[PDB]
Amino acid sequence: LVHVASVEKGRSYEDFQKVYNAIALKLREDDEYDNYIGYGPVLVRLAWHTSGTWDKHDNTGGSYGGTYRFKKEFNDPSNAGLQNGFKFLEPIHKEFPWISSGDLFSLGGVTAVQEMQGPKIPWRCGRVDTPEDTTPDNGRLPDADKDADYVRTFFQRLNMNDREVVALMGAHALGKTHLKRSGYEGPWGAANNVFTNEFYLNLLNEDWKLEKNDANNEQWDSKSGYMMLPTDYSLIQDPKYLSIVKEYANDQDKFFKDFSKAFEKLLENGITFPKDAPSPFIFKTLEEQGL
Ligand code: HEM
Repeated sequence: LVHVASVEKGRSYEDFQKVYNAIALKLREDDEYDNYIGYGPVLVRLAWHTSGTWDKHDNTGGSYGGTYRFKKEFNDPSNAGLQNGFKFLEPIHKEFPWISSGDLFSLGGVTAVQEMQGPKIPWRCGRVDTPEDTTPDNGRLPDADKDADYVRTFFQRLNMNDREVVALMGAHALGKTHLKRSGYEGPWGAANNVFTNEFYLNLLNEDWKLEKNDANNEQWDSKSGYMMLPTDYSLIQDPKYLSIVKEYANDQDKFFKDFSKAFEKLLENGITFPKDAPSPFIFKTLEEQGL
């Protein structure tokens, strides 16, 4: 099935910058969430999980249809906690009812990365809501207790290569694991609502110990109070991933550029953009606008 991007009728860059801005202003205002981490990280994760159900083999799932709004997908155990991002976006959608669900979930992620001082992420509009029966089944998002071979094979289904995977995983600088949500507990670093390459630095430089958490799952822990999932740790066990981790630990701009590309790509898998579609938008941050 082909999903052709269809611009919300009559809308242009300024309309979507207004949505961006409303997201960004609420991100600033609603700062208490998650022990003052704020909603940035969970909005990034929402964008990823709504996009990461995609299957390149048959174009099922993906960001286009905004299917997270249906109960099968919002109740996926893999999505536990993302309801907080959805609830955040609800008043945004009420103010701007013309935006599609897929466009809003993906734009939330872009807006969060940028407002957290991450790279600019070009973003294209035109996702169109699809019906409840187009919601992908549970089980397409990745397990965390696995090794590098798992990770590499997993991401082939999203058409991501080693560099794209390692770049995307850098988003694990953000937020934290929550025991009741995933069976893992703890942040990955200190700067968890500012977008930086800290994930890579911590992987290489902390002294990690393989421990069991209070849900009886193994995770890697440091004396600084940070953690890594087994799938995170796999990025330094595998020599191909390790090289790339070292690259990003040593070049913040390179990480930014590669993350931006990979994240846009993730958010756009499955969508066909007509030849005469608008160019991707690059939204100004609130800071850049003086707001
Ligand atoms: C092998 C792939 C991955 C696995 C197994 C994985 C697993 C996890 C787990 C278990 C959590 C903790 C959920 C919780 O307890 O709240 C988490 C959080 C998160 N992940 Fe992933 N993840 C992967 C890839 C990614 C990618 C590709 C991105 C986005 C580019 C991403 C962004 C996030 C963010 C931002 C959080 C923090 C959420 C919060 O603080 O609420 N993850 N991930």
